[PDB]
Amino acid sequence: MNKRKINIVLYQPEIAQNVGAIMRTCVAINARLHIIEPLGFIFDDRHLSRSSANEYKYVDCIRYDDWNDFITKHQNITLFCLSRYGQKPISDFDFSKINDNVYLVFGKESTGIAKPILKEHYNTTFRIPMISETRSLNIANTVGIASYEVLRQWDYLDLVKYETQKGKDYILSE
Amino acid sequence: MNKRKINIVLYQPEIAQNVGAIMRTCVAINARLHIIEPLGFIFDDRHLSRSSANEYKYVDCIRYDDWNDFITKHQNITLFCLSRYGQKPISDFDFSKINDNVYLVFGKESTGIAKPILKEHYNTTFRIPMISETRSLNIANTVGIASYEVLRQWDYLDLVKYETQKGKDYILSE
Repeated sequence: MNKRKINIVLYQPEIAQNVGAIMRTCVAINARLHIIEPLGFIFDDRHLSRSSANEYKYVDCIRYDDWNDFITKHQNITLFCLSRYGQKPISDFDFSKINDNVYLVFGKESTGIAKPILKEHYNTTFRIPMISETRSLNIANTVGIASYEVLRQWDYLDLVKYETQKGKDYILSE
Repeated sequence: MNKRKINIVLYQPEIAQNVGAIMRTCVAINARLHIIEPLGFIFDDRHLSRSSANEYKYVDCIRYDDWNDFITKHQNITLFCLSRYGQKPISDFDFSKINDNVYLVFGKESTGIAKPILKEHYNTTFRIPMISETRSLNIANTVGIASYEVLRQWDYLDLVKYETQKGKDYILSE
């Protein structure tokens, strides 16, 4: 059986707009979203509707009281953690070896993931290459870049990869 | 010499927030940003500051009166165009063959790129795989996913791919 599934873990996100955009990405690729309290914003439809393009309503989402709660429920799992100080790009890990849940962990836009977690998981920390250390990407865009690298190595699972003949002879004619 | 450069082309973007986020991505990877009028918003520091995290100030950006203006200045270049109806994923084109400007073209969040452009460039149209056609990603997130696929095939050019020994023995100790 296929047991391959993208799991996105957000460690104490601050910004409603970022969580909303991530929800929209998670719906698009059928990922599971794990959110670890506390949050910097009010978690409801009012604050997540616009940034999620209404995908708040359909996202597969689990909330946890704190890190300990999440770890308690996920014993002996590998976490791939995004850091400024991550050893190498995510494209350098071999995900074709894995037929299981993969967990991509993203921290607060301000200061990333707690140092004790990175230390614990230093061997599976990844970075997104940029021109320098004064540079940054929006956290929502990083969830997309990291997710689609794992998805490429899985041949995009059951996502729709190719245009039908309906599409092509529509554009190359009508 | 290296002539490899990411060029992002935005065809009549509607939303200031999207252009701002793209500017931030362009600065992070040293891409050139080509913007084609008309725009759905006021193009100034006031509307682009927050969404760009102030990267508006440093982005390498060129503006064009319309499509004809852009094409006039870019005769016989290949355009890789994002479409819902794109033939295959961007990871299926071989960019390792190219030592030149690559042009990734993105249309308005509402209705994508003008049909006559897609028809003209149907052979180099790409899609971002998703679970179905009712699904969508934010345009800014698509610029990141597409850019970093080309960058992976170029071994990330001169972006910073690896942590120094300063970083590692900082975390694995201090």
